[PDB]
Amino acid sequence: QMSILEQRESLPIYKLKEQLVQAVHDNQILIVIGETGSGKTTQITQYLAEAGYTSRGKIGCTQPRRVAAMSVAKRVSEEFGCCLGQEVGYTIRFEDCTSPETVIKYMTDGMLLRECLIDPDLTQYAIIMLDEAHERTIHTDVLFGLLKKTVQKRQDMKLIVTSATLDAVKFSQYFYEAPIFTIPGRTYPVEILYTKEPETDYLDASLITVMQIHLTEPPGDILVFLTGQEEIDTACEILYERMKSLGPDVPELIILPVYSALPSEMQTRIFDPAPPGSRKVVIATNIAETSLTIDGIYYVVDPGFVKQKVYNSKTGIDQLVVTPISQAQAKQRAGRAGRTGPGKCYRLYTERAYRDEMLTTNVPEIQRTNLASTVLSLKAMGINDLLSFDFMDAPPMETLITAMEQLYTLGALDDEGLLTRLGRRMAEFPLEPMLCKMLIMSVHLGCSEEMLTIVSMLSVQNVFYRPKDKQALADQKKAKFHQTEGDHLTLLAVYNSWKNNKFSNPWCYENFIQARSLRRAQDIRKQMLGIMDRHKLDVVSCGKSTVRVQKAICSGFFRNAAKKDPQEGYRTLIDQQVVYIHPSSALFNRQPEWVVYHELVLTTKEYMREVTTIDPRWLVEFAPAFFKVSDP
Ligand SMILES: Nc1ncnc2c1ncn2[C@@H]1O[C@H](COP(=O)(O)OP(=O)(O)O)[C@@H](O)[C@H]1O
Ligand SMILES: [Mg+2]
Repeated sequence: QMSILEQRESLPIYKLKEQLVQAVHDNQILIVIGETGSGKTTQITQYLAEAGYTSRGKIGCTQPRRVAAMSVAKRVSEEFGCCLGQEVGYTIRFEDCTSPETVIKYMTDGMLLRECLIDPDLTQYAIIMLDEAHERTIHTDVLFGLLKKTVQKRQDMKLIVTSATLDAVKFSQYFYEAPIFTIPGRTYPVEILYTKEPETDYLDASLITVMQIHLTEPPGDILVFLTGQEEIDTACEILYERMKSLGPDVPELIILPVYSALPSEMQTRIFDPAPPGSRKVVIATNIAETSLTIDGIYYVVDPGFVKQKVYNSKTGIDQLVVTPISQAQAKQRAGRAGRTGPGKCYRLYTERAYRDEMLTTNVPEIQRTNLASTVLSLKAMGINDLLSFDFMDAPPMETLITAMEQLYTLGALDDEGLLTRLGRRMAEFPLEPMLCKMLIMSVHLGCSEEMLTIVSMLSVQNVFYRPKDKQALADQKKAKFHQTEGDHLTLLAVYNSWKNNKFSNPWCYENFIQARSLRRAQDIRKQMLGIMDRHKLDVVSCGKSTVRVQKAICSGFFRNAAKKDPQEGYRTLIDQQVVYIHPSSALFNRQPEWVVYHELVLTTKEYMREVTTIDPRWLVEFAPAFFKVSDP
């Protein structure tokens, strides 16, 4: 098959096209409600560009995730009839696919937030579309407050807020009782199937269900909800092996992973219809709940888990953890099987577990995460009265205080809670405050050439290639890069030996390093170097004096200091928690007295990820505010 125009005119939103453009015309702020797949993200931009709003400025539309922003900009450029990056483009952290021609721009919420820092009145935009607002992320909640302020100054601007939920009433009341525009649409019955007893391994259960659906259920594609990439990559390998084990007579199952770090060629495959006699299985994360819309899906497999940030209010530390979904999310997952016809949802949990063991809705991200980055962004925009900031769902006053005192000990805020030269310099980088700090400190410590590489290597995933077939051999290849001082300097050694071997792809194959990842680090480095140069921050090498690198790391990650326990593992300096060096660490067979880790990862044990050896003396030297027992 059907032409792009026929596909576009088949969408539920098409029936309300003229009435939608008139509503935008008549109202400064409009709340748009419609079920997922009605065409809000992809058509609202196009309708208003056609109405002529692009003559006044850009039409910007936020997306919560990378794959969402890239996919919708690719589709909309095919529908618009242009090059991707020309009239229609996207902006993600470290990838700006826009140009002087761009009139429709899809960007992550974090990217629009970074634009507010530079231009608080968003004068470049005629229309701001806060999309997928029901997902309620820190960046979305921050953008509501910022745009509430913008709408007052910019009388010419148009603000469209979308929702796939009746949480539109809260958004309407928030935005001066703004009108609500409803896109009616057909929702079909979904047969919800629960397990009689819980499952030991939800991964196994998902695979068994997928094969049972594929072999015994009428045609329709399958959507599987998993928690991350490692888990998705594994599920795909086993499913492929298991399907191969059935023999050549068996009908084809097209196994399609979906996650943030996916090559764009892999991203387009998930939207192609299956050939006749074949079936698709899309193995995705919670991106597939609302952000991505795949046609032909009639079956959903739901293990009931999601990876989400949990916060400790006492210690001020947040962490990504695998927890059950809210009841609202279970309904969203099930609904994906009832978009184009009746479907089935296989819940890999009991009816009792749904009814009792599940929260109605989850707590907004702003009330279950560390606010240091948020507070730093707000202080950089001149927003010092944090109590005066109009949040839709206010974080606890204790959290805003915790966030303030952390930036203080970092040296971003002074005694009067105002930004310092450090804080200002830190705010110029799209990185988390502990990463900014160590980059700005490396300028003073004379190792910014090294820190630019380390910050970049830490901003990429999957640096080392470790196939399931060649695991022992991979580990032998990785050990050749192992530095006595730790993981951060091992990451610098990988990049420098790649650079010295003239950025060779065959060198990467030989050494089991992932060339795509080093090429991404090189790109991030080029961009970070650009900021240093604009702000005249000196780029100096430490030569062989790598202790300077260690001091710089410590100056930013002192909160993550740990001491070796004489019996088992390490005890964190902050809450005296038992933490462990992971078997993949350069320090695994040389565990020092004191370390600093990049992040904590919860698997079987609480593991420290990216560990560097420190002198405990540096804690007093680089974080003196962070101490008690200071007088007689
Ligand atoms: N790359 C893509 N990204 C997003 N949607 C796509 C893509 N390719 C095709 N589509 C189609 O676009 C249609 C319209 O969806 P969309 O505008 O995202 O709706 P809504 O925002 O209301 O959920 C969907 O039916 C989907 O299959
Ligand atoms: Mg959408």
